[PDB]
Amino acid sequence: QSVSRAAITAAYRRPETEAVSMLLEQARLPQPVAEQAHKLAYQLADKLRNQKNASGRAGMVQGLLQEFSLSSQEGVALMCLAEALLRIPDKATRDALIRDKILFVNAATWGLLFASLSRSLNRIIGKSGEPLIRKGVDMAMRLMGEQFVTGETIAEALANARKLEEKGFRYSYDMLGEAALTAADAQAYMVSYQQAIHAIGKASNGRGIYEGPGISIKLSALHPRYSRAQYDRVMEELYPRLKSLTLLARQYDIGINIDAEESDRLEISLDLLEKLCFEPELAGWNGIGFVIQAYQKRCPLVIDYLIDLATRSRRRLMIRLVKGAYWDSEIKRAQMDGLEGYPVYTRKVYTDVSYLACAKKLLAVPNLIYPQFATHNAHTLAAIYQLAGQNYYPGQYEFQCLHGMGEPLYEQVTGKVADGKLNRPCRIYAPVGTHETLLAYLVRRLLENGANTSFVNRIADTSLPLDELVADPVTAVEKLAQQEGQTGLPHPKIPLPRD
Ligand SMILES: Cc1cc2nc3c(=O)[nH]c(=O)nc-3n(C[C@H](O)[C@H](O)[C@H](O)COP(=O)(O)OP(=O)(O)OC[C@H]3O[C@@H](n4cnc5c(N)ncnc54)[C@H](O)[C@@H]3O)c2cc1C
Repeated sequence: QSVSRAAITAAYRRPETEAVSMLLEQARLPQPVAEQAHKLAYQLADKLRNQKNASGRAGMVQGLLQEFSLSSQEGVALMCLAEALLRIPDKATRDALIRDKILFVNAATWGLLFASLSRSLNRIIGKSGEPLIRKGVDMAMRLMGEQFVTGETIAEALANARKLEEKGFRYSYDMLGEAALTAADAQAYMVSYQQAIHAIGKASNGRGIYEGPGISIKLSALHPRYSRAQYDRVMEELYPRLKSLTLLARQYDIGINIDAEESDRLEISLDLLEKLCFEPELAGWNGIGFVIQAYQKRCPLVIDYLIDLATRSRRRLMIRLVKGAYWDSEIKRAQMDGLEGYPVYTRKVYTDVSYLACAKKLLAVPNLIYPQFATHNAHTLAAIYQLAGQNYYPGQYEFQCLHGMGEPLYEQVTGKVADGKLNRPCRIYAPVGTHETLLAYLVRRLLENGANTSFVNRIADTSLPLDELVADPVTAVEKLAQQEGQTGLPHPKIPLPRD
């Protein structure tokens, strides 16, 4: 192994105290930068929460819960009466009714401002059995999944691109589908990716890899049973498909991004990337993209490897820095394999520290890397905005977000400074497909949106103060260290697998 590759292997399951301790000073924002990041993060998060005046309205609500000393159920019933009184057309009639004589239809709506289904479920299940549950799972998947899908076909998705592209957004299209089980499956995914590249490239129409749309692909879609595939067959069979797609993307001058999947496939994806970057037909072209996951202990070591690879292959790599989408499965997998540790962090704040440390490493080498900072977290965004320094230029970096999740944050970000935006570009990850391809992606979105550790979940909790929401992760880690006795202890509820 090379020096940078050997270091990656050594860090695979590095103990968490050691890994967090090493990243802390690399992630620490200088005090004036930290202060600017805090103010911007607070600002962004405030406008998020309080679009349509969510907090101010809630404030006026609780204020009247005090003056009259009433309960929540008491307040709602009062509003229903108040609403019915305001529907009396003439004020003299309304006042005379209040003075002399002294319904809940919209009580549910007012309640938003302030059991027997188990019987129906037990009854329905026993009668209809597994085929019923199977349809309900399919129906729920489609209904919850619609918000995350941009179109059923690439033509439909592309036809919708102008609205946000004219506001300064960019796109990366993903033909949904992954973990091909059979040779036919992987062949179908290959054809779907090829069709998409032709369509995206014609829409791009020469706009290039920065301003114009690109495509995102999953290696597991291009090789049957990728999860256990051996190096020899991957190089013989997957790599020609990856090369073919990348050459076609180059002909249209669109970016082609290799998504990151489960941690035990990191090594083989680096081998594929290494071979790809030295193809003569890709010489002098900078459209190859690659995702790295900051929740992995190997991430900073992968960056050192990628920096060396960009130098040796004489290109600028497009690198999407993410936290990671597979955390729940990674924990379970490691616990089942009984190894020495985890390949991912076990406290969410450590992943945040890793992301900031990695972001600094990426921003330091603008000749070698175009960083693409994927996040829906207002603090993460504000930190990167300050860490990138004075004198932004469009080709320095971009943000990225998922369709159906990013819009309210990035509406403050992409666009003109005169319109109150930050004037930084954001590329929207745009899934494309029908219900038959949606399941795995939707499940990962449910885990992301439903976790009480997720920014998108915490910002919707109006009982959590803004300052806690955008708290600096390095300071959070030091506070834990002072309380617990050392830096970087694992999550108390996630012991090592051999325990
Ligand atoms: C445009 C885009 C493309 C992406 N592409 C990929 C990809 O190819 N591969 C991939 O794996 N991910 C990818 N992601 C990331 C993933 O889908 C989530 O969107 C992302 O991790 C959420 O981070 P956030 O900063 O928006 O949220 P935050 O809420 O600040 O962070 C949430 C993340 O913290 C991590 N986490 C949660 N709990 C713990 C814990 N107890 N210990 C340690 N870490 C924890 C998880 O990574 C979780 O997603 C992409 C994201 C975007 C926006």
